[PDB]
Amino acid sequence: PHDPSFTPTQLAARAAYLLRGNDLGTMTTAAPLLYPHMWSWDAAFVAIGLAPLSVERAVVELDTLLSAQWRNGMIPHIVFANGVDGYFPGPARWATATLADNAPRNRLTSGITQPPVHAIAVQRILEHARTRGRSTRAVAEAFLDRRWGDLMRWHRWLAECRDRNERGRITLYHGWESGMDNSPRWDSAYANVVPGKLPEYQRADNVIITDPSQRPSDGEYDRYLWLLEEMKAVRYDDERLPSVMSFQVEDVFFSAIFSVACQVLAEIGEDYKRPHADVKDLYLWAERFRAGVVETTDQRTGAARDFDVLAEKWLVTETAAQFAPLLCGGLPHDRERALLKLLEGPRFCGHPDLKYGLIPSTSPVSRDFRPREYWRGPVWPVLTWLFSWCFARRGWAERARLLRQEGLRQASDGSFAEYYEPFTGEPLGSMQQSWTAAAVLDWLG
Amino acid sequence: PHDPSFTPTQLAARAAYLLRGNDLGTMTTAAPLLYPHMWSWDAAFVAIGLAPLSVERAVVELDTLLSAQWRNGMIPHIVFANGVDGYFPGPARWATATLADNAPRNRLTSGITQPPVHAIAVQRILEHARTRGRSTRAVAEAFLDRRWGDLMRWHRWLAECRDRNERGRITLYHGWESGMDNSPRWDSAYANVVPGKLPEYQRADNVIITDPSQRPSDGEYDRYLWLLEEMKAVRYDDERLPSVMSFQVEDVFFSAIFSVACQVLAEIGEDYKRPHADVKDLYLWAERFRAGVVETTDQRTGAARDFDVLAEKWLVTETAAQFAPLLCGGLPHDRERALLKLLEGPRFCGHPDLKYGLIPSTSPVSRDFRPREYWRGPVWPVLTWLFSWCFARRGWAERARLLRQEGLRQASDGSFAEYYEPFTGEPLGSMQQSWTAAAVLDWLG
Amino acid sequence: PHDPSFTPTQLAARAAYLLRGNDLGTMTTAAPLLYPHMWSWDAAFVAIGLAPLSVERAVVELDTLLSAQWRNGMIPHIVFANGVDGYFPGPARWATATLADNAPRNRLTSGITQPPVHAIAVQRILEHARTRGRSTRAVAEAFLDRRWGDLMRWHRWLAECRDRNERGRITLYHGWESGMDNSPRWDSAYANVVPGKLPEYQRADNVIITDPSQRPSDGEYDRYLWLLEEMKAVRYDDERLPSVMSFQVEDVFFSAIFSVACQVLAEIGEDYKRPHADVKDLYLWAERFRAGVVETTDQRTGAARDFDVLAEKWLVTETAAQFAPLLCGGLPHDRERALLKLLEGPRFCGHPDLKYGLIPSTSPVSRDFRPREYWRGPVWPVLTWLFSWCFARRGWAERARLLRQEGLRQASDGSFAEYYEPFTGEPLGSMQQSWTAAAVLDWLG
Amino acid sequence: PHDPSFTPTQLAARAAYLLRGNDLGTMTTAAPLLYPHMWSWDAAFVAIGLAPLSVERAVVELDTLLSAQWRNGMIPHIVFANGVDGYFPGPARWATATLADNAPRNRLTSGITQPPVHAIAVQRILEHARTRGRSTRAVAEAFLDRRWGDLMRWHRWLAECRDRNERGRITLYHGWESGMDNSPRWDSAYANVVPGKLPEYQRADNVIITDPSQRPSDGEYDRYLWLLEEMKAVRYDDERLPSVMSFQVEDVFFSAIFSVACQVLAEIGEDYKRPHADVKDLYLWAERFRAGVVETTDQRTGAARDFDVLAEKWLVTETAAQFAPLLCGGLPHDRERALLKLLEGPRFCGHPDLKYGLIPSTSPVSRDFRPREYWRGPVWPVLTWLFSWCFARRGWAERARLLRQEGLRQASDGSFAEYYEPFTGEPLGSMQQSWTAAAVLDWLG
Repeated sequence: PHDPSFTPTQLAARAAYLLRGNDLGTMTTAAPLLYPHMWSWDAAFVAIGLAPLSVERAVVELDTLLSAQWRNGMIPHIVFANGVDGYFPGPARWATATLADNAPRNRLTSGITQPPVHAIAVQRILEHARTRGRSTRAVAEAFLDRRWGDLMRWHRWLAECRDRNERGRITLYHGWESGMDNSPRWDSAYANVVPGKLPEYQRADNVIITDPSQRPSDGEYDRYLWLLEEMKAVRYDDERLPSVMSFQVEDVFFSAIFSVACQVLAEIGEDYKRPHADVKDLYLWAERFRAGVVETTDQRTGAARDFDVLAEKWLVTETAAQFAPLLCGGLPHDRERALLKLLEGPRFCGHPDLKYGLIPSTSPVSRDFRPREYWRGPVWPVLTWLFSWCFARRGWAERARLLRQEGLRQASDGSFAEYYEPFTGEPLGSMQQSWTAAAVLDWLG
Repeated sequence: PHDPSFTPTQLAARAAYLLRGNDLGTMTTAAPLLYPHMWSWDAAFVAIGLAPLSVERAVVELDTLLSAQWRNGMIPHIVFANGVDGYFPGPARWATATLADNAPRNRLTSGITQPPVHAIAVQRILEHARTRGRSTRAVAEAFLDRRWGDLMRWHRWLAECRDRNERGRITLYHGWESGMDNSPRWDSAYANVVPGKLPEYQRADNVIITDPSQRPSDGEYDRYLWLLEEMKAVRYDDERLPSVMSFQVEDVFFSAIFSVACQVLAEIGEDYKRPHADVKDLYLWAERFRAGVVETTDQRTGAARDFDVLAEKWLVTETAAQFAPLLCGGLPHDRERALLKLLEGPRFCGHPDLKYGLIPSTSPVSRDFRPREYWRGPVWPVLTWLFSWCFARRGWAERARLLRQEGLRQASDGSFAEYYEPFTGEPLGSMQQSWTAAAVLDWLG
Repeated sequence: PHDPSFTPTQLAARAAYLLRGNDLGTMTTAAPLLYPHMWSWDAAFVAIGLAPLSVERAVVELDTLLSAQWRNGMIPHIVFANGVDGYFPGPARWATATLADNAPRNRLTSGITQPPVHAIAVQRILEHARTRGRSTRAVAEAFLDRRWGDLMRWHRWLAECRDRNERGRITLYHGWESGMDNSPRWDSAYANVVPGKLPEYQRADNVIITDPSQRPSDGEYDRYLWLLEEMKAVRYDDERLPSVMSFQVEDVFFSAIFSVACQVLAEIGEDYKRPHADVKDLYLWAERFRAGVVETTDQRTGAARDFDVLAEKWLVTETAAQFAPLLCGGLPHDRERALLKLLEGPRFCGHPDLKYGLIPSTSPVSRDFRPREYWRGPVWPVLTWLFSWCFARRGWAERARLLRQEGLRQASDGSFAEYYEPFTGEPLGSMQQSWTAAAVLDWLG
Repeated sequence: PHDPSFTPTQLAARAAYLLRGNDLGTMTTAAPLLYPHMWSWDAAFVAIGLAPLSVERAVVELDTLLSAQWRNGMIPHIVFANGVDGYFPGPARWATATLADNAPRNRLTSGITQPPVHAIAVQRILEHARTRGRSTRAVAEAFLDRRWGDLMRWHRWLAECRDRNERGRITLYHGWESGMDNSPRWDSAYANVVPGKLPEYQRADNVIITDPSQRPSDGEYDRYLWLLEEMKAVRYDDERLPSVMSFQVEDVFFSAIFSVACQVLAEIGEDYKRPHADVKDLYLWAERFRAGVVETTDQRTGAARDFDVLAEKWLVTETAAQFAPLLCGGLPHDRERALLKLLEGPRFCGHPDLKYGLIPSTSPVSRDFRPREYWRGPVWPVLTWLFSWCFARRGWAERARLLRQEGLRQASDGSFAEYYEPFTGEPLGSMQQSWTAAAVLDWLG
């Protein structure tokens, strides 16, 4: 009672206990009840969390996700578990099995995508496997043999179909594809989404998380579900989405993640003697999306802007996505120093009221800030992990260390919360969130 | 490859991952394949290993075991999982559901018992729960309310039915009840077991562990299975076993564990205001079995002897069971110093060829020693844990620390082996043995 | 900023750095400025803290202390550093070199004693040395050869000269001898000390600790210095002190430490083949002082009382010394359970306002409690260490572990404070106190 | 006995204990007896090791070194301790106090230089200080105010006086200036050093390290001492050395360290608002020396070569200095991949007989390899630390982590050896070497 925190070994043990408890067999749910299916960028982080425990099972997680990849290369953001209820929109609402020519056979999936963090998970699996000896290296190398082509098709689909004009930024047709559902980034684009006759429905998410301050509103869900109707009406056809979708944004954070993932996968390709044409393409996309991210940036602070394709307007908001260029590099030296000063100062990690020195999803000084409300304020362990790993890859060893130290202190309550209140540290969202346990497992070493 | 060992956090994580992987829902198998059911003293150690992870689930493990308790108080040594094959002798061979008047309804179990380590697990659960706050203490205290009477009936059955002459030692009717199946302790008693017409059978254990040097022989299994026929013939009736069983031994290690468990449970009873008559009975049995253990001891070395009830002979062997009096106390000061010198010297932990400073199941200098063969030599993590915990309770803080340190070094390969070769450290028996993971989880803290 | 605490490795490093920094060469000061000499109790703890760093230097610390032993066996509580001032009363005020027939040659010392924790340090040195191999064992064994007789003379002087009536309690002639200078324990005895013509003096301690709330009062110092005058008047003659001293108390905490120390030293004597007559005397004294401690205890609560020899009155106070019997054993079962309830309850470790679950030097509910004032309330790491070590020796592994855990949490600020405010955790007294660093070093392992 | 290794907390404690024990007051000796003075490179590492213990004392170490800076900016490689003998060549042999116009007043020093690792120490001090709060930041900032000009003069002297032709490489006039005294790197240049009438001398180093296999030969010492005679003949005059010195080499490893140090110091200059002209000069030198290092490299393997200025010949050897470009960056992508293959392959860290996955000072497959002989083969913790820190700065987090992990495993014997035998792990050179303790302290965090 005097201190409810766990020791590092207790916390590592509890994190692994959680991850195995969320394992259905060949896929791990993103949470026990709120997200009782496989999500795409959660599955990448689950593979990272499993890599210290079982390289074999980490590989199985990515194999299961890639078995659900669409014919055109798209990795969908949900792979539904057989016979599992409690989540809306479920398979019947997406109707991809009926409508989508490119949907997989004998997997049920959603019809939209999510960020390409998967190459980062492959790198972590390979790094663990190389420390474990010959039969474990064999498992990881066989996975590359089996799935290199699928990973290439995934990156190629993003580069060719969501960057049709070769601008070096990824277009999204749903805010859910950003992974930051209700981020202030998307409010002005969502204001221009006007539902027609929306088939009636009842939410499931707020039966599980009943505190309305922690989840998006009914009005937001109506817009989320209407965008599904627009996609269904064109049978999820990539060629038709630009003509019909009421939501078309370039997501600069997704773009920077893609730049990093292309560079990571290219290095893997060189190391494991994959086809040279693939490696060349990966390095070309890495630089294209780095340049595309940098082109969005504020001339004074270096902050990255999203772009509303329909309104033809830069989207200026004060969220963690502004720090996209720190992930992929490319800023002039002087502007990157400015951007780091913004990150470390009183609008973000240096805000005086924060319990931990961590990055809030929205700046506490922004008028959009809401300290409990999903992506409008709370501190997300998954983002702490991504920033710390990317910062270490920039060579910023001490910055990465500080994020990991603060992230472990926050996570030491053992709640493995989805997100945390930035001022009080109260755990929010789902407890026992898989990618929060995965962050801890990767950090503790 | 240069060092295949895991860090403490990696090892804690892997141990917890294992324990959750062996969880069928409400019972944890003793191993994945070799022991694919609940065993009684493994279940106690599983509860100890779960206590740092989930006090609720640790309590469930003991509830499941106690739901299989026999009408007369006996906790049987196996609770079979529904529909699970691969282990022999299974429920059909025991026939307790058909034959045994005292067997439980709607659980399938074996018809023999195992050591009463369960009170130790209850103590560890209570100690964890008191560090975790009010609702967790409530869970552990509700378990006491629900199961105190069952635990008393278990201890009472041992004291009244397996110590009918109030000698302060527990009589066994099968070597499997000692937990040390093929220990040299039992060879001379087993030589006086002569099977009649033994119904034919085929072993399952050595389909999984195929190296014949690691498991008991066919001849030993024939005697193990014949004792079952003798029990079935009298329908497992406690009153008839002395008249018919070809194997009747007083087990001094089981007796010392019972002395400790009675003292532990009595202290729990005082702390949680259980009935005074129960606490009195528990302290009386604690002293009775302490005295019964001491009465067996060698006048020079203090080593404890088992007793063959049929032959009316002391059984003098050089195994770890000799150190029974160190667990429960009671030796005169000079003889306990002698016994510690035997433990620490070249016949046991001080043997010059041992890889780790740990207690071999049989002395390496004994003619009975076999370095691979189950209880005839190998080092068992479960015994390391029991000795270390009991030594700490004696006040021997440094001795307990040394066993824990050496036990963690041995376990750092992450195999969670059932037992280890004493000279090479090669993992033997089943890998991913639940009570080895539980030892590690309890130690690492 | 966000977390001013140190990691275990940083804290262990800083603790060792401190201890080496307070080393004058062959003696370690108790603190850098407040206590710029060798104190007897502190030197034993310093040796414990040095044992994980250098067995050789740990031995040197005890050799230096024992080289200052008086001719009659008394270990004096201060061994002054050559040429060092800044402490009062210094050697000119004691005048033991000119007056005390039993004072050592070529060392300046005080003329009173302090608790015999030294045997505990010898045990910790031996335990470390046995893990370090042959050459290091040889160092520790040579120390035993060289100093066993001096240790016997120390224990024999306490037993024969400070327990002249064989009551099994140690008589003190100065509250400084208790180690707890201004403890409420001694108030009613000090109330009967009426100074005569007291040679003038200026305090030095409160030039260093200037906050008057943290140190004894001027009136208290006048009594401390008056007792020195009474001892000087009879030339520190043991046979004359009972006739002249205005302060004569039996210290039950000192008595319990002596019981423990005799038992510890007797076990060392058996293990290292010291003379049987010495070992027998040590076991006799251990039992005599265990019994003397038990004789002081309240028959309901077990709380131990001091005794005012002049007033022939039990001293009933609410301080940590009440728990003396927990250190040495001997209480009836029911009485010890009651005393443990008192320790863990709302008058001591369970008090709801304490920052840490640690033992305050005076109960916060006592009218005598002062949260800043030396031994009248603050939490002392040296006592946390002594209780935790003695509790582990009793077999109370979890109680010992909780004290160590809370003590490390309190110490993680790296101040190595002499004592801490019980509610706020503010560091008080001298910073960089050697026995606080020593406790941390021994704990972290 | 069974495991002579220390735990992380024990090792950190012992490392700090060592560093304080080698402290003379305001300077730390490089080792207790072999190197009983302040060395320049070692003093930077000592400051790194002191930074987690005391930012104030870490600053003092660099202040003492910089107080011995020559008038022209040169930091000499030895600052002698007052009155200390036991080292040769001592100050009487150098005669810099009488001959060297640029030598400092009130400090005795050598007359040659050593690598500019000092900026790296300043960065580590600042990083620690920023985690410690206001008063500690003020200490580190006051040091920057006081010493920024001296650090600039040090870098400017290297850039202008040891790179007179603006080739981006540092010229050495003594192999002692490289830090790698008997490296195979310098053999062909030393072969052209023919001593004249050399004033007689007796070595002191091999009175302390008596094993001749671990130290340079007598013939090598004659060349080392002859070079001193040549420098003394021209009164250590910078402008005259090119005309007279028989040894003139461009040291690519020293050059790469200088590039890194300039970049590090430039970033500090920006963060702490130092003059823009200084920051610009630092970035210019960082690029100049990065380019000079790259110009030495094999166009297939990336391996860096030294250059013999007198012979006008690239020096092709198989030592750890070949990996200079990995420290500073600048290689084309394909060439750096080749150089990393060389580092990780069977000629260096991948050699199958190495006990640890660490960088030997000379390749074990080189005909020059000698496994015991100083820089001709052994593994040096100081280099492990420098490579791991520079690798982390490159963004190679896992490579840096593997070096730290293996370095800690090697160091866990607690010898703090100067270097280790690459196959057996035997500690060699001086024990209690300060920069080995410093590496351990920085690593353990």
